[PDB]
Amino acid sequence: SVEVEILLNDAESRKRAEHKTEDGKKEKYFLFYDGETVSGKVSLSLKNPNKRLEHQGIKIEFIGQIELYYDRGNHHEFVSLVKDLARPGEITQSQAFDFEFTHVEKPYESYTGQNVKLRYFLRATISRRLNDVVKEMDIVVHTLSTYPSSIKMEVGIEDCLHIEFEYNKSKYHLKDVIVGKIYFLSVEIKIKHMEIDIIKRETTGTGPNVYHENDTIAKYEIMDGAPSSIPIRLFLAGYELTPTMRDINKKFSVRYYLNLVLIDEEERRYFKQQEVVLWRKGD
Repeated sequence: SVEVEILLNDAESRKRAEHKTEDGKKEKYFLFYDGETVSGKVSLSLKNPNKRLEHQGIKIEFIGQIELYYDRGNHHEFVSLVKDLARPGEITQSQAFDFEFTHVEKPYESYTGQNVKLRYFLRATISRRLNDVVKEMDIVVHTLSTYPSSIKMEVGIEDCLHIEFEYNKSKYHLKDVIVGKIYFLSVEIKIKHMEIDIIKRETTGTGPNVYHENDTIAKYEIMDGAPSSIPIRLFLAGYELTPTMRDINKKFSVRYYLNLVLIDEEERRYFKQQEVVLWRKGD
C-alpha cells in the first residue's frame, strides 16, 4: 500500500560509520554527535497511484533508547522527540514531509553488546485503525573525548615468584599502542605459561539481577621456559573496540582490563587485572 522512506538533509554530505549489528554484520550508518540537528523528510510513495490511503496522523520520532535482552520487550528511552507531521486525514498522492529536530541530546555512544544494546533511530509512523505503517532508520552516535606516566601491576607469591608489568598510560584511545615491559624479578618456581590479555567486561543490571559477560579481545603470549625483561606492544587499532562506557543511565557498563596471567609448573594460576579507560579520539 505505502512505502515510507526517511531521508536526511545533506545525506551525501554527512559521514557514515561502520557499526556491527545484533547478527554480526557490519553496516554503515549516518554518524551523528551530541547536540547535532537531525532533519530531513519522511517520503511517502503510493504503491497504487489510484488509491486513497486513510490514516490517523503521520509523525516522525527521534529516539535514543537502551534495550536489555533479559527484558527484551521493555525499552528504556533516554531521549524521545516527537514531531507530528499530519493530522488524521488521507493521502491521495505521493508526497513528503519536512522535519527538523534542532538540539538533539545524544549523551551516550551506540553500543551493540551481548546482553544489552543502545541505539538511536528515527521512526516514522502512519497511524491507521488496522495496523500502523512503521519505518525505522538507525543512526549511529559516537562520543569524542580528549586527554593529556607509568603504571605497574604485579603478580606472584612472596618469595619464589615476583612478576611486574609496567605500561605507559592508564587511558588509551581506540587506535593507540600499549607500550610496556614484563620484569621477571623473582622466579624460584618454573613458569609453565604466561600471557597478557585485553578483556572486555560487559555488566548489565536488569532489575534485582545483574549479568556479566567477559570477552577476551586480545591475547599476547610470552614464550619458552627461560624467564631480564621483555618489551610489550599491543596495537589497539587491530581489534574491534568501543570506548569505555561507565554506568550508562545505570543500565549497563562496558569496561576494559589488562589481564596478567601466569601458570606455574605445579599448574597454579596467578591472575591480576587493571582497568584501562578507552576513549575515542576525533579524526
